[PDB]
Amino acid sequence: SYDFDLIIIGGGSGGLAAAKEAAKFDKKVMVLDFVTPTPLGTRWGLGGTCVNVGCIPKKLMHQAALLGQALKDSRNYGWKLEDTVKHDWEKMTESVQNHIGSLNWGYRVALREKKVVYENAYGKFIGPHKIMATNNKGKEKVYSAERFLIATGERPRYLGIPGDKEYCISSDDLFSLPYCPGKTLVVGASYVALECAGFLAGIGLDVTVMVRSILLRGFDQDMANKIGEHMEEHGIKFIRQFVPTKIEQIEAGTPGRLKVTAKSTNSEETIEDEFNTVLLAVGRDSCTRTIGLETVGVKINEKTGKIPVTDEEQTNVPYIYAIGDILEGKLELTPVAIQAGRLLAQRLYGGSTVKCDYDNVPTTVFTPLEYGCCGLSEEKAVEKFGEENIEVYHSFFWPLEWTVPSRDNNKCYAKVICNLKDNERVVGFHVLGPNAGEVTQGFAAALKCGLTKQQLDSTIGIHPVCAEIFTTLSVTKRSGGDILQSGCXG
Amino acid sequence: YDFDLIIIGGGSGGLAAAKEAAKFDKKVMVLDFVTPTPLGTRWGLGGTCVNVGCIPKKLMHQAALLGQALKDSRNYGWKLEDTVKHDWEKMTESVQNHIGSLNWGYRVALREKKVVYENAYGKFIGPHKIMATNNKGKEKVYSAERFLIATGERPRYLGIPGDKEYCISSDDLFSLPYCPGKTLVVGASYVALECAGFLAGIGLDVTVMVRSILLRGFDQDMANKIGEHMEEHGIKFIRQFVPTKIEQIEAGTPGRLKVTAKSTNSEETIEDEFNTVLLAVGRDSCTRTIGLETVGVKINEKTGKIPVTDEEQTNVPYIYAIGDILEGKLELTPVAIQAGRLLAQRLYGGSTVKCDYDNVPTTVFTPLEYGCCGLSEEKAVEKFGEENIEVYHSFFWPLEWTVPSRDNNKCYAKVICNLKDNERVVGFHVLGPNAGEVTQGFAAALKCGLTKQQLDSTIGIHPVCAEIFTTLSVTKRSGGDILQSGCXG
Ligand SMILES: Cc1cc2nc3c(=O)[nH]c(=O)nc-3n(C[C@H](O)[C@H](O)[C@H](O)COP(=O)(O)OP(=O)(O)OC[C@H]3O[C@@H](n4cnc5c(N)ncnc54)[C@H](O)[C@@H]3O)c2cc1C
Ligand SMILES: Cc1cc2nc3c(=O)[nH]c(=O)nc-3n(C[C@H](O)[C@H](O)[C@H](O)COP(=O)(O)OP(=O)(O)OC[C@H]3O[C@@H](n4cnc5c(N)ncnc54)[C@H](O)[C@@H]3O)c2cc1C
Repeated sequence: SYDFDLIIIGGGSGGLAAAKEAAKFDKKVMVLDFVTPTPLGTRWGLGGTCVNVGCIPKKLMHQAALLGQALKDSRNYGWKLEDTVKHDWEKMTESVQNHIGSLNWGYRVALREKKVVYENAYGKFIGPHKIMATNNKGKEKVYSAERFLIATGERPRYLGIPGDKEYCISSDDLFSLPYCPGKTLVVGASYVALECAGFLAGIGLDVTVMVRSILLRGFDQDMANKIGEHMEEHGIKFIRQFVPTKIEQIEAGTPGRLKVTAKSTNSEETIEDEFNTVLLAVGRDSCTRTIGLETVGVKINEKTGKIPVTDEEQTNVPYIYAIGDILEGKLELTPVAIQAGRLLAQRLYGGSTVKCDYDNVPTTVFTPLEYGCCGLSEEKAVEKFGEENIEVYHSFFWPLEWTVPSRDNNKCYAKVICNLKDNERVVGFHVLGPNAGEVTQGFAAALKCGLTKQQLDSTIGIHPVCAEIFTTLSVTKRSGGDILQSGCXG
Repeated sequence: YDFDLIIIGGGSGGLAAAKEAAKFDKKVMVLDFVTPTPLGTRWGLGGTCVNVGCIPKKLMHQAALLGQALKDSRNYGWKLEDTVKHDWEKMTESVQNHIGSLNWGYRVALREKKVVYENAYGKFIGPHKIMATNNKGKEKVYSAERFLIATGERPRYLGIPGDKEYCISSDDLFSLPYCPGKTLVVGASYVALECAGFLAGIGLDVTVMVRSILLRGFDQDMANKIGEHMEEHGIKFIRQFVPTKIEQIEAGTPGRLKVTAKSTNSEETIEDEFNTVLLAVGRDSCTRTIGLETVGVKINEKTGKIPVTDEEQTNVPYIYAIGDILEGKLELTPVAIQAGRLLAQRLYGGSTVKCDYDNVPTTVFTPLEYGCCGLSEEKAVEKFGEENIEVYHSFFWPLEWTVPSRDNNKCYAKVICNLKDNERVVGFHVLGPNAGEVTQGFAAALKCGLTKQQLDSTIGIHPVCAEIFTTLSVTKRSGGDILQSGCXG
């Protein structure tokens, strides 16, 4: 029998995690990674989406925006800054790439050290236990394995409209853009769309977001709106209820000049403006189509493209497994994939019975004002637990760090969502403020311990720190009490 | 009487209890008075945290950080010129401007909630009777059914000469009318290192004189790492020395002073000269001269603390004590607020809810910040028995530093687990940026008796410093390498 115990299709966050984990148990392991180029032909190394065109470059470019904010603040803390400092897109994306690059090389090294076989090729199933590896130039080799991990993730979706593929960029492209994007239209309004609009605007560019329906579908809608309001108040332009119909090159250039024409969601009306870059951040389809799943009979959701999967990450075909984003009804987040992948390797070759817990996974939208949250949204706790069974403690706050710069009072906002039928279990947690990620993490662990509101209250705050607001959340939404206004002192 | 309740001290605990008691419609009075420092410094309503503690300390910390932030911004593409300079006066001006609005916020808040504010020193004269010596000297005599002693502490000096007339405390630093210049900081707990940290961080020549160990009371390994970090980023350390005398070599703003220090064990002597000497060497409670004899409140004579029931009651049943002046408690603001707020609940609202002093999270705001909650490594060994303790720990590198390309493998996290208890995380520690924000949540997680296997089942947030705690697999006992790093493996 076979060439490897395990072949992982995809060298992503989930891929490399399972890969690197399976190696502790001394087994023949192979990773296939291959970066199918974007429309305008962009490439990148081992590491997957987070490393190359996701969290890593996105956070870094976020930080670049924050740091501009930081420079503005420094005046009032006594730093003799000259009047305005300017931003250099090239210098920035260069450092980002320099870090991405070392991550790429880090993983290629890490695989070698753990003795995993790396093959930079496209994996396509050809028959039971048999995969074809089409390498970069065209040559194919055929490999076999006892088990398989499908960990191929997704890629940005385009609109069904013309001009979009040849003239627009996706998340995949922005992060290595060889020129300042200039005036930008970002189309779509979930984490990627707003995050990107947020940092582009933050480094000084003229940015507009074109919203089809609601902001951040799926996330607590009140929080979403506050994020939107914040973004608008800090110089991001919003075009509400419009979809683009065509993108046409009015010039070539780096950046070019493009013309976007958009129809209304309900009226008949038409708008035209012209931008330097159009960012299409409008969802992502799974790479499950062209991996030759037919030839081994893995069932996939035909409509969505996701792979349904047992609570053990097993596909309908018993030797084949799926990990990460391509899974159905899961969270498409990196730490999830890593965990899932790492724990799957435990089960297979280490005899752990520990499953992957997909419940109450914390997330953070890295909008200019960051939004971190964990558990259920207000509407969903109402839906799940019955309206007047839900109690919501909430409040605004002002990071001490902003007082001296004297800006943005009463913009930061925290709330816990509590289940009255359950000892006020904090079944929902939300915070809109700086370092939202850091704040949330702890409480997510606290949620895994089934935290109750009265336990939260018995926990003493840390002062002066943003997260302490959660220790003293006394005003309920139901109670109607004023939460503004403020004061500071009372 | 005249009042249901008189709160002696308008501090964190004071104003908290005061503002809380007001909901229950009672005649309340706050006496606050700021007894001036040796060199005669004053401030408004709000207490230590507001005027000469957390508020101005964090702000000045932030100023330091922002300098770091400017340095970093170059590699993120900001066309900074080569070096930006700092202006002490412009800084301490903004800080005061904020402190000022806080003063004039609490004064309003008391008025709105209808509490009576009297800016006067409170001294007990007999049962249910207090004397209020106002600022100019006139006294009035008030009465109340109950009393809250909420007087907090003040910086202690060394028993040596020159120190009162030539040195500054925490109390003075935060309104210093001139750039402190080259500084010696004496002492090595939160105040000493925090201050040394931000002073150096805004560009000054800073030396810390350590008597024994760093941060006595806090996990000593973390303390040392804090020390190492501070030294690696340009803070000078004089280990095992106490100053014997401080003598003015000049008057000036800043002056020029000569510090002479003896060794902890050897006979040796050192001399240097600094512009400012910051004495951060403990604080004594203001329990002495509040006329406690005249109402017979027992105080620990040795320490000055007020022993108190699990309900913040002193031995005298109508008299209560809140916050820092309490014996065997934490001297932290949120604690005093909570204690005070909850005491007012019991008295006038019939809540039976006590104040939980267990596993109060704290944060040392040293340049590399240190947050922690629960037991230290030595104390969990001591309390729970050496080989019953398992420690999962690891270094990390905030993504934010990779581009500026600095300070890999400096940030460090550990949980302390009790093997006799399902690996209860009875100890939590993190050295890294935004430590405060990181810790808070986990403190709540500890109050829920978090176990290591629950921590593990919790998914991380990426890329975020705090996620390190979700994946702490290497044990200290196991001996595994935690350096080195990589990033990718
Ligand atoms: C702009 C952006 C920002 C994001 N921000 C965050 C964030 O802040 N925090 C967070 O937790 N998550 C974030 N995410 C989501 C995150 O990228 C994913 O959750 C994560 O990368 C998924 O890992 P994976 O292994 O499932 O898929 P991927 O990481 O995408 O791994 C799949 C890899 O395999 C390759 N491949 C595909 N088909 C084949 C094949 N047939 N043969 C060989 N190789 C193949 C792919 O090209 C890719 O390299 C972000 C995503 C984007 C796009
Ligand atoms: C430099 C420094 C940094 C600190 N940083 C932090 C931090 O980051 N986080 C944190 O949680 N804690 C911090 N603290 C500790 C914090 O200051 C205390 O925990 C908190 O202020 C105590 O509140 P309190 O009401 O107990 O005392 P205080 O706030 O001191 O209140 C006492 C008030 O009453 C006045 N008074 C005294 N005697 C009388 C009298 N007889 N009559 C009338 N008035 C009187 C005092 O002058 C003072 O105004 C810091 C302290 C210092 C010095």
